Formats: sequence, C-alpha cells, structure tokens
Amino acid sequence: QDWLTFQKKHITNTRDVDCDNIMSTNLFHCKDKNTFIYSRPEPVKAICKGIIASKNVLTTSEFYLSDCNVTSRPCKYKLKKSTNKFAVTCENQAPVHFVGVGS
Repeated sequence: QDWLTFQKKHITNTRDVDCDNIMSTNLFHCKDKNTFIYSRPEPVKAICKGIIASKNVLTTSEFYLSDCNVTSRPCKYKLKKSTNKFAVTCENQAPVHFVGVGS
C-alpha cells in the first residue's frame, strides 16, 4: 500500500528467512506465499527512482530472493532461495506494492 508497509512485508536482513515462524504471524497471516528481498531497505527504494505515476517496473539487476511457500498443511512452509529479477509498483519514487518474481 505504501513504501513503509512494503518494507515490513518484503525486505529481509537475512537470506535464511524463518518461514514457519514468520508466516504464522498477524503480519503474514498464513498467506500462501511471500517473497522476501535480501537487502537493506534503502537500495530497494532506489528501484523506483524517477518514477512518479503508478507504474509496474521490473528490476534491472537480479536480486537474492527468499520465498516462503505453503506446503500441503495450511500455514506450514518451505523456504526457497533464488536469484531473480522482480516487479514492483512504483509511485512517487518508491515501491508501494510487490507484483511478482521475474521469469
């Protein structure tokens, strides 16, 4: 919804995201999947530099991503690490929404 919530939901200071614990919280509420970007927040903000009106943008560099993906048991997870580009909604020069991971 905004950059500060984007940070709370999609930035991780470690690749080794604690999926089973972090996903069963009120923040992630057992959602099927969440992508965490391994980075300090400020460099991620920079993906949207210069972009004002709401626009979905694919990163120009790949990033180190950590996905928590649900298993057969609701709210139980497997961690999957990958190196990939991803897309966000940019608005007023900041990511406000996570769109998805690149192909």
